[PDB]
Amino acid sequence: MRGLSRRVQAMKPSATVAVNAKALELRRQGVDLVALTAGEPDFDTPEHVKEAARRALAQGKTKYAPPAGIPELREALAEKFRRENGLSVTPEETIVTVGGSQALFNLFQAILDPGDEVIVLSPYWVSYPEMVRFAGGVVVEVETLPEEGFVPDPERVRRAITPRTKALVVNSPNNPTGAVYPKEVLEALARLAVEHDFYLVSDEIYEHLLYEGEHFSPGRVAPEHTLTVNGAAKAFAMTGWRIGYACGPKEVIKAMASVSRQSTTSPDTIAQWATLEALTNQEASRAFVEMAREAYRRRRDLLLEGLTALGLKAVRPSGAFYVLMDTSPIAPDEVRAAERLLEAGVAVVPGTDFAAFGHVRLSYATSEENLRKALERFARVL
Amino acid sequence: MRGLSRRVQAMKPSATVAVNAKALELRRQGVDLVALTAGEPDFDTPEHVKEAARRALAQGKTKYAPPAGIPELREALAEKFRRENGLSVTPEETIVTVGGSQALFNLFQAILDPGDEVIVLSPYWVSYPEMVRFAGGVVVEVETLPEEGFVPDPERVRRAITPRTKALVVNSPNNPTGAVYPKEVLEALARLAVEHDFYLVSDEIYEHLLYEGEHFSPGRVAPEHTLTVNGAAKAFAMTGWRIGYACGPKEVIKAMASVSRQSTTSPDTIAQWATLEALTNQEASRAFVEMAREAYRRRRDLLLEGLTALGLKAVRPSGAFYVLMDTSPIAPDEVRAAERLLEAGVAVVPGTDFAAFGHVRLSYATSEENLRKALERFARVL
Ligand SMILES: Cc1ncc(COP(=O)(O)O)c(CN[C@@H](CC(=O)O)C(=O)O)c1O
Ligand SMILES: Cc1ncc(COP(=O)(O)O)c(CN[C@@H](CC(=O)O)C(=O)O)c1O
Repeated sequence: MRGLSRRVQAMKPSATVAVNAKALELRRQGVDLVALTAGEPDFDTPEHVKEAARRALAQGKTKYAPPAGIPELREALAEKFRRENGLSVTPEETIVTVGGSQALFNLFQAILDPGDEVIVLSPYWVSYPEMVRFAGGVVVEVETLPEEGFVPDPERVRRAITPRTKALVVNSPNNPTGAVYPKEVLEALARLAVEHDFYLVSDEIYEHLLYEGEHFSPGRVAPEHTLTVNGAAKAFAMTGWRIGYACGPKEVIKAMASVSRQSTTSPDTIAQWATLEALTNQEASRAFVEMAREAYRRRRDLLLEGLTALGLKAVRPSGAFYVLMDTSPIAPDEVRAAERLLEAGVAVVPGTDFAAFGHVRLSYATSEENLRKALERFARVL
Repeated sequence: MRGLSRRVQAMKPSATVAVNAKALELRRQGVDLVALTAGEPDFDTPEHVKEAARRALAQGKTKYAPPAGIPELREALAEKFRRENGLSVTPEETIVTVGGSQALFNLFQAILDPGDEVIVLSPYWVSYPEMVRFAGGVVVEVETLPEEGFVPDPERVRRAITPRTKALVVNSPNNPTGAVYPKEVLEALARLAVEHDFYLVSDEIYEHLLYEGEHFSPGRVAPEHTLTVNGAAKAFAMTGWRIGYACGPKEVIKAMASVSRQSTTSPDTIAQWATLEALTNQEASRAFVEMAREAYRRRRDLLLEGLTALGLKAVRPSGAFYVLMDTSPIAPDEVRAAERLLEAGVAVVPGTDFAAFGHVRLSYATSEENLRKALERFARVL
């Protein structure tokens, strides 16, 4: 007979894309609308990357690549994790995927069985629960508080661990909070994975957008249980290039590669050779990370001063380019707050799907002029 | 707690990997061996397509695209399916995917519920059975015969249908047979679909590499039951660009896009604009296609005369760029034959995984000088 599978029918939308869409329906239809949505840098990919791409095009590098990625990228990846993150990884333990999104999707398919519990910390990125449910697993949430700086307490994590616990997902720097978890917390969370035998999944894609504090990889402390997910998307503004990477135990990496062969075969060969340039032309890429980071700090400090002056509450971020704002003064519910803000002229993402109620997500990957218009209209809706 | 998923533990090992671990150790030896194992054109991506990618870079089209593909590509796709295939689809009934591979994966993931049966025709492309068993479905293989020219008998297909049949996959021009299905046969298969109510999955990625016959799309006959898969891979020598596309009922096409967001998000943006060039610039593309098709023709006949001349049987191909040669004179089986050929300095793919037993797959997408060099070496083992 005909009809769609249950697994695809049970899946809910994503406001993180349903808002950016809508904004354009209305903005392509006119209307001065300031957007504070968006999960990508306003910057365009560094020029040294664009040329590495053109060189590949000219060298005729347009052929099929191995499901785990070109050998050269896999070697530059091991070197990246080793020097930047201090992870003892060989090239066999690295994999190139179609964005970090696919590094998370292929992992869940190669590790989850129906009924397997996955602990996700709220607020969390919209896709985590969806990627878990699609694979057959069940989502176990463990809340982190605004008054804790949105930093999880391993005690509370420990209390969620049942015998069905297959994986734990940690993401630092975090979306949507903007929190940077300290070495001790990530280290405590890894100990728990080693003691209660489960996988620790670490999404570190915002690694280089760090203002204060330092980035730590829990993989140092638990290499046989940790799968470190990352990608070129946030760091070098290559969102549309679809290039992510992950490292972990040889058996899980090889299982993730099998799924790839089955699905995408392997990531676009041009984008791979271009990413090799971002990882191996250190002095030109660093100047890129430095430029963007100072421009994001400036954007953050300016947003925060204006929020505080308007009487709005928001926990100060240390990474990423997101801000969770308590919509308490605007409306009795984040969904209603967004409605009122949209009328007022500003697009923003409701925190309902992030299991961040009474909150909204503002992104500062836009110019300081737009941030001012938004602080202007926020003062209008009051 | 830890360990891989049931679906990954249950994947069947590859036999082509056993031979294509033995080749590379003759290669690492330094042994000069030509390879008729090519699953991709030998021609590079035409300059107009390359220019387009260079322009998209310069235009700074390096950001997120819709999960279903850029609006501009779905419009052209709608146009390509109508003008080139007789399929009356709308841009809403089209989808851009990371290769033709992903169009097929997302599909089985959007229609198969555990236990659902999918009828496959053998010899079959290695990945079909694997993608069906990954969504919990079961493979029901029906055999197409050499004595019958690898064209499916609708009656033999009608007998395998049960109340649990959800899909049927036809592939014409075929991999690995090269056969092209006559309009009459394709209509009979699309009558079964409509009659017993089930999806018909038609893989047409080898559409323009046809040397004799006429390419018919059964979707033209059973529009509500057919999902048509295609790609830029073979036609425009764009295998490493990773672009594919499909068309079918809006219900399935919408579910497939749901599976994309939660996994790959959307295919590379640069590679999407290049495809828009290959598809809209009809004058330049038509020229690459006809020039290449004529190259394949000459190379095919070059091969076919030699085998007959050597007494090696192979059912003459009318599409794609593959040949199935009966390996009885070489050795007791496909695998033993292939290893025996490796020692004579040729590298071929065993039909084992294709469920083309006793046969070996040759690929004529390589120079004519290598075709003559392979031909001489065969003779040596005969
Ligand atoms: C926390 C987190 N992890 C992974 C990704 C996926 O990145 P790639 O697939 O692009 O490499 C993201 C990405 N993106 C934005 C926009 C979106 O909805 O994808 C966001 O989360 O707002 C994030 O954060
Ligand atoms: C019949 C058939 N359908 C789909 C594909 C895959 O297409 P793309 O991902 O390239 O667009 C194939 C393709 N290709 C080769 C090599 C491979 O592993 O992708 C093959 O089948 O041997 C075929 O035949």
